[PDB]
Amino acid sequence: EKNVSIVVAASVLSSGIGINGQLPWSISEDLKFFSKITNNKCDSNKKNALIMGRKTWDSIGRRPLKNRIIVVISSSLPQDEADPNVVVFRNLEDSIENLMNDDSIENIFVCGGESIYRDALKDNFVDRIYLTRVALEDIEFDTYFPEIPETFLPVYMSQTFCTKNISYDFMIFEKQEKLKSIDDTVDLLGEIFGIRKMGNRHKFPKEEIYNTPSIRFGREHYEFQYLDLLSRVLENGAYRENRTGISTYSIFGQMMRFDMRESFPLLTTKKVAIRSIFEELIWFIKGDTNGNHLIEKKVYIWSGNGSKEYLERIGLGHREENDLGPIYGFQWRHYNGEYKTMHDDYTGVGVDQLAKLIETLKNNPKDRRHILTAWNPSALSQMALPPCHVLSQYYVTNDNCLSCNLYQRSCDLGLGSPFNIASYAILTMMLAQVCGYEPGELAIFIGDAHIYENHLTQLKEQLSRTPRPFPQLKFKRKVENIEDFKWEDIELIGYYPYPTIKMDMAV
Amino acid sequence: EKNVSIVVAASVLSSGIGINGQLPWSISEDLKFFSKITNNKCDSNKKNALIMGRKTWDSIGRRPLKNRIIVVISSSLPQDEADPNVVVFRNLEDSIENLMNDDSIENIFVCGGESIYRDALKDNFVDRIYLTRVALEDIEFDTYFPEIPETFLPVYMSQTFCTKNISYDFMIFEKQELKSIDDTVDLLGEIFGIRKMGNRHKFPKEEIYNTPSIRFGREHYEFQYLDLLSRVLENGAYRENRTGISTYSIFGQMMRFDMRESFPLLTTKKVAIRSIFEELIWFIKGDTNGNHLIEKKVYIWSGNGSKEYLERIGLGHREENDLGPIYGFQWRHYNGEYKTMHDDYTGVGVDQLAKLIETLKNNPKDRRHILTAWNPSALSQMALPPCHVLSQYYVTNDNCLSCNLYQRSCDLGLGSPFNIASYAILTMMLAQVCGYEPGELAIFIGDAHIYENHLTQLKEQLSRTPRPFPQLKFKRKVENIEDFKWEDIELIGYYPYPTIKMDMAV
Ligand SMILES: NC(=O)C1=CN([C@@H]2O[C@H](COP(=O)(O)OP(=O)(O)OC[C@H]3O[C@@H](n4cnc5c(N)ncnc54)[C@H](OP(=O)(O)O)[C@@H]3O)[C@@H](O)[C@H]2O)C=CC1
Ligand SMILES: NC(=O)C1=CN([C@@H]2O[C@H](COP(=O)(O)OP(=O)(O)OC[C@H]3O[C@@H](n4cnc5c(N)ncnc54)[C@H](OP(=O)(O)O)[C@@H]3O)[C@@H](O)[C@H]2O)C=CC1
Ligand SMILES: Nc1nc2[nH]cc(Cc3ccc(C(=O)Nc4cc(C(=O)O)ccc4CC(=O)O)cc3)c2c(=O)[nH]1
Ligand SMILES: Nc1nc2[nH]cc(Cc3ccc(C(=O)Nc4cc(C(=O)O)ccc4CC(=O)O)cc3)c2c(=O)[nH]1
Ligand SMILES: CN(Cc1cnc2nc(N)nc(N)c2n1)c1ccc(C(=O)N[C@@H](CCC(=O)O)C(=O)O)cc1
Ligand SMILES: CN(Cc1cnc2nc(N)nc(N)c2n1)c1ccc(C(=O)N[C@@H](CCC(=O)O)C(=O)O)cc1
Ligand SMILES: O=c1[nH]c(=O)n([C@H]2C[C@H](O)[C@@H](COP(=O)(O)O)O2)cc1F
Ligand SMILES: O=c1[nH]c(=O)n([C@H]2C[C@H](O)[C@@H](COP(=O)(O)O)O2)cc1F
Repeated sequence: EKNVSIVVAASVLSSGIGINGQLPWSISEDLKFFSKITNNKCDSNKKNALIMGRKTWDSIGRRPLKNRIIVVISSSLPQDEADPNVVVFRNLEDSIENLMNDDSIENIFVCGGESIYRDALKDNFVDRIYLTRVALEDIEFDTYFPEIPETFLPVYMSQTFCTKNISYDFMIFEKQEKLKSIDDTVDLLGEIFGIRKMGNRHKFPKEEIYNTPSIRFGREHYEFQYLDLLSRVLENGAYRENRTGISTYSIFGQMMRFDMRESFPLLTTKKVAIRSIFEELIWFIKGDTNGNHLIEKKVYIWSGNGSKEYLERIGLGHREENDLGPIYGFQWRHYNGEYKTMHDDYTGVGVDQLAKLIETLKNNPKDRRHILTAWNPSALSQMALPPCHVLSQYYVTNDNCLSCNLYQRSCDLGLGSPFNIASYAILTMMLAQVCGYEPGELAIFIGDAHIYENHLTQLKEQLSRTPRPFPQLKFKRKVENIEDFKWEDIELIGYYPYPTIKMDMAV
Repeated sequence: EKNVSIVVAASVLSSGIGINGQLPWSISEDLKFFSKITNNKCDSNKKNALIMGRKTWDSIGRRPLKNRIIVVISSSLPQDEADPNVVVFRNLEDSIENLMNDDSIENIFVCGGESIYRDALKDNFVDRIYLTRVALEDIEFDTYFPEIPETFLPVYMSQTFCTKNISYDFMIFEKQELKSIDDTVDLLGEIFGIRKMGNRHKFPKEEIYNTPSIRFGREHYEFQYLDLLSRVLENGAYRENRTGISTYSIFGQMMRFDMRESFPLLTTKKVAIRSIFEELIWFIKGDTNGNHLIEKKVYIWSGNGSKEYLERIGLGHREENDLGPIYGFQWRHYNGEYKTMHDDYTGVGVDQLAKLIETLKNNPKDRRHILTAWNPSALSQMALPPCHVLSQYYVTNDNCLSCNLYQRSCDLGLGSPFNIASYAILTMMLAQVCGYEPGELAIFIGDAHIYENHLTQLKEQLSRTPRPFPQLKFKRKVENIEDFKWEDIELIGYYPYPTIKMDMAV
């Protein structure tokens, strides 16, 4: 008995693997993965066997692979014994003569197109699947990878990588069949001390609220940094009241990291309105607090906090309909500026923090003070809503990459959080291009991480969806000033999300 | 064959376990731990055997323990067969008749004082040690727990618990004698070099990992700081800064601390707790006069407040130690027109700390309890921009006050141990004035760095296995938060390692 694994690279939705006798793409890093995963062995005096079909054998030029024995399944190829690195069998069952015989073969790999993939799964020969999901779906396929049967469970999902603006990840599927004393001692201490033991205040989420719970040790995909935060809130969130009529389940002190070098952290478990995120971000940068400029561009996310009824409730009945007051983008461009109304001209007033940030980022990159704040206690009472994303710090690595850290005092995990993840990712990328750097990492530190109680059935639905590789975000042109970005200048490549989920905002 | 474990509660330094035929302390949670750890079994038709010496058998009243069979080692006690829950053997060697025979016993526990402990380790009978370190050392002991032999390695260290202002933790010692996922991740790390984010956050090597045998049981929250040191030494990029001393820096790190059952004061190094407090009360009082700290023998702000340093950053018009509007001037007089350190600022600016205290008790579930120090209109007037920039506070449902701090730049050698204790005390002060209890402390860090002249020092600190945190209690209740004094603070059970000298980069 030995191991039999499948190596395959299929598209993310339709699981396409080929077209016209060749691959639908050209990803060199994926081929290197095929090389290292099929050459990985222990016994130096043994080799691995790679089973493939005839049409696949033709697609690789009918030439052997170094240090590996290729097994071709064909009904016509002559069983020539001249080449010891290439052997031909008449059927897939007989080809698996390496389990009970031929001790020179250590591991077995299946990689031979739809015919061999489907027959290897139907006849129950495969123990493990190495899947490379490619984010390409509006192209033509003629051979597909069969749907993974229910007997397999995912145990690993890598981060999203990029090659020629093509997103792809790497997954491992295992076939289900059926320290030791440290966990017991911790459980006993949790019975003695109830809430006195901090571990009992941060309980690990139950399987029923854990997204794809079979992936236990391989939660590398950074969308899990958000999905696992939802699970931790559903498990430990305290039922609390707030200024709105809608209570939340809240915990305090959480973080989540995202990579921006090889992907863009736009959630795939739900179709996120990327256009509204951008139009809000450019709305901040331009220094604008007029809420009508977003409604004029069909962006209604700031309508609730800018109605005549809401403004009179918080004591701002003297303002216009959508006069949100000095908020994000007024502390960015005119910090400590005497705010009047949304119609006045504030050019030159206040401290232009964003400009000083951009100028400092290229003139002194290793400076430890690249900070953009929005918490002005002298102007909180004039704001329609105090800042949620309060403070952000920026950092230039040695390889000329721009990372970003954000502190968020209050995080609506249902609506605001997916917006804040993408918004500050775009902002860092904008700052990276204007300063001549590359995107780095994104860390978001959260204070009051909460779920509104009317989002429970929606967020539980979102947790039932296994994530997909992140898309790519590229800029079409180089701008001279950061205020010059437009929505047409943004290209979103390879975004194949799950259907959108409607959730109401608590005003 | 079955398992043989030792259960013991010894003091933190001298490993004392008894005095005059009784325990040196009275910790009820420790007895429950002994109860649950000796009753833990699988087979319902089997019992666990507790081996003890005669003097220990007398100390527990010579009465049996429920659901367990007690084995007494004595040379005089009669081998009475009347009680089946109490059996007597003449020596510890003969007593181990439960391993290869007598299948009714599942697990074996040794817990019988110094005489049995020392012979159980000398004759090499013990597979595991359950140690309860108690932070009591200036009392009298007469029986000690023998030094743990080198064949045992720690595999678990719990958080610090508190009982009657007594700190104690729980450790597990073991005697040294997925599958395909780790390989696939390594291969991806060879294909993509620094393109894979995992390679930018490499796990620290064993040579720089504090107590590396504790792999799955790093519960003690001092590891939240020691492991941050390890991550910097592994991935820190050599970078220059405004000082002449370069650092190894990483970006985006955090560490949590408990304040309910302990106080996060580092034990791997004797931290100057008095200087931390006098600086914190100096902030609360709204003071920027750097002489008031030197008058109280606190020299931490001397480097950033000298005539030479102030002229260099363009503040030569200030007095010697006039640090300018810094911490405690943005707390009490935010956006206030700063003049000098001698002027009267009563009533000017926005008093954030006062508004914070009033909001914490009048509206605890409010999500806006924020105390900021980053004022871009006054950065040029400051002798040093704020490192601990923003802090947020949170009132739990059980009336506990937690704290979140964002720190833009963190000197892990000097500033970090100060910032951990400083914001812990501040949260406790806010908790008493508002009528709550201390909760949790989370510190989010931007530029977490180590100065290159701290390398041999911090590597020395990583060689020390941590000890349970001390306790911090206030002797009296104050009416206003500014009224705290150093005499009002009682530090209980602080037994740290010797201090480590490190120079500050000006
Ligand atoms: N993305 C990826 O990971 C991979 C993609 N591909 C792509 O898939 C395409 C090729 O795959 P595909 O079209 O399905 O053809 P196959 O690679 O599956 O090969 C099929 C051939 O194998 C022989 N064969 C298959 N089944 C049997 C059987 N039950 N008994 C005897 N002989 C059998 C036959 O050869 P004969 O004519 O001699 O009878 C048959 O024509 C290409 O585009 C290729 O690039 C291929 C491998 C991997
Ligand atoms: N903190 C903790 O976890 C614990 C603390 N303790 C404390 O320790 C103290 C008691 O320990 P200690 O003073 O060392 O006494 P012991 O509990 O170790 O008991 C010793 C007695 O056991 C018998 N005995 C010991 N060794 C042998 C041997 N090799 N052969 C035959 N008989 C033997 C002898 O009794 P005999 O005279 O009959 O021959 C001896 O006097 C108490 O204060 C107790 O409270 C005890 C247990 C746990
Ligand atoms: N309580 C509270 N008050 C707040 N005031 C201001 C904000 C910011 C904000 C306000 C509204 C939204 C919003 O509707 N988003 C949205 C989310 C999803 C989804 O992600 O499922 C899908 C579609 C949309 C709308 C669209 O279609 O564009 C997002 C962000 C805010 C908040 O989030 N919560
Ligand atoms: N670069 C830089 N600039 C900064 N400006 C202001 C600070 C705050 C600060 C300034 C100085 C210290 C300091 O000397 N601490 C200290 C540490 C140990 C030890 O823990 O081994 C032992 C003794 C002491 C002194 C004592 O004896 O009290 C601590 C904190 C700061 C900084 O830390 N770094
Ligand atoms: C059967 N086949 C089609 C093909 C293409 N991409 C895939 N990608 C994946 N993830 N899995 C597969 N089974 C797979 N198969 C192959 C097999 C080997 C090579 C190949 O050229 N292998 C060289 C790769 C050289 C390299 O660039 O380092 C090797 O050393 O094995 C190409 C296509
Ligand atoms: C031998 N001995 C001394 C003693 C005291 N503290 C210790 N503490 C530790 N960590 N380990 C020991 N071996 C230990 N031994 C004992 C043993 C049992 C009880 C005892 O009363 N046990 C009850 C405890 C009841 C409880 O409070 O729940 C039980 O159910 O086991 C007291 C002292
Ligand atoms: O960017 C935002 N992110 C966010 O999470 N919220 C949510 C958090 C919370 O539900 C509400 C803020 O109300 P409060 O100040 O009371 O926490 O808005 C709002 C934003 F504008
Ligand atoms: O409370 C403090 N914590 C801290 O870590 N520093 C260190 C961080 C850094 O080593 C230096 C500030 O230099 P910079 O302004 O370049 O960050 O002070 C200073 C404090 F006052």
